[PDB]
Amino acid sequence: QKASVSGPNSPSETRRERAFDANTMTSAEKVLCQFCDQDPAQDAVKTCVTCEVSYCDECLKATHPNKKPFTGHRLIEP
Ligand SMILES: [Zn+2]
Ligand SMILES: [Zn+2]
Repeated sequence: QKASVSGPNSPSETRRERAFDANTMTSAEKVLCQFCDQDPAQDAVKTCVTCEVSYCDECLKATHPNKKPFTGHRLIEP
């Protein structure tokens, strides 16, 4: 002899964290991919000196379609 109801409490105790500071050295940021247009864009982990512009991976994949190891364009000198 007892009662039992379904659908217990569920208080949304979730939180977030947003920020928008200037360009500062923290760990892994670097310049933003100019070709990107995500807004925010994707970090540019590449830089083609010949193109004179810094790009990311994805972009580099479309713009610089290389099948490795590096038979495509050029990058930051050694
Ligand atoms: Zn990009
Ligand atoms: Zn290039």
